[PDB]
Amino acid sequence: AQEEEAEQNLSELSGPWRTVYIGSTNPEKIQENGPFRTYFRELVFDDEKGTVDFYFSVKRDGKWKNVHVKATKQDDGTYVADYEGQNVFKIVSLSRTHLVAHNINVDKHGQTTELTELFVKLNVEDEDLEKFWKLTEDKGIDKKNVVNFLENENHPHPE
Amino acid sequence: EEEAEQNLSELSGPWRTVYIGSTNPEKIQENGPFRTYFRELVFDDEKGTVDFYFSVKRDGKWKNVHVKATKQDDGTYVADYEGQNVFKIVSLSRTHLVAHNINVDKHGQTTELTELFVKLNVEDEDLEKFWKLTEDKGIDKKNVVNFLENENHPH
Ligand SMILES: C=C[C@H](C)CCCC(C)(C)O
Ligand SMILES: C=C[C@@H](O)CCCCC
Repeated sequence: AQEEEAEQNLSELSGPWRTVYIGSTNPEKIQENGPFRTYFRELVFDDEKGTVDFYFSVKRDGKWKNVHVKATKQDDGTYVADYEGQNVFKIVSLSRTHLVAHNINVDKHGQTTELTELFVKLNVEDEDLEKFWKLTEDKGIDKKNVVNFLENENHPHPE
Repeated sequence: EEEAEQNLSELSGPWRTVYIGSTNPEKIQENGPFRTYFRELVFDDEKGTVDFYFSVKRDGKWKNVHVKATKQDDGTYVADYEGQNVFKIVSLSRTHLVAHNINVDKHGQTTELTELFVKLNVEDEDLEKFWKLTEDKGIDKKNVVNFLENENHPH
């Protein structure tokens, strides 16, 4: 018998995530205009379908692009996805606030690049949201006069 | 199992805007002066100040702004930005900030705003795990990009 099945419940970790660091065996991939110079926005984990949806932004040819990638889990425990080639992604460390991952990418020219990354989650607690809504109500502010800055197209550019 | 000692200055660092509400919608609409995307906050217990770093779009473009608020005896803070402001912290912890701001502009018009901000926390052990994995893969330190500081200092 090899290893045994892993009880996986990551649905909980879905939400807004941000890129902290990304390292690469090939600097070109993460330098300005590189395909893996990715600013994460959101991650959605589905435990039933065994997938992870990645939502991030990348600058290409002087233009900003919003990308959506779907990764599928394997018996291996790793995830596979198509993006600037084929990718095999492993979650090395994971908690309610951080994710440390390792990714192997093989581009259309058979070139292999290994990347490491650290992402952090932007956690918004129910207790704090309640405090905000009560205060907002106390000041007579209408719900329609509240702006969501976490999920909004019009935002600053990191570069 | 250990946690850093609690210090007001320990709250300093990258912060992000979640929600901002206004009694006057125009102040937070596109090109409004209070449609502020936070970058960093620096708290100074000694001086009784809070330095705000944020970005706001004006005339079609993003501007990086810095504002220094000074604490009063009653615990509230005062700051100069698009008129006079009196800022009150309603709730504050290692991960969140809920505040109420009263603004009176150059025309004597009063606007009250509410906001919810969250801190981006990067733990020591998580950074160590990242660097260990990075060295395990033979990746040179110069081949690592800090995305967080890029977002904290946009253009
Ligand atoms: C360490 C992660 C790299 C930087 C991004 C890979 C994202 C994916 C899943 C689309 O291949
Ligand atoms: C006066 C300083 C500003 O950063 C206050 C922003 C208040 C948002 C509710």
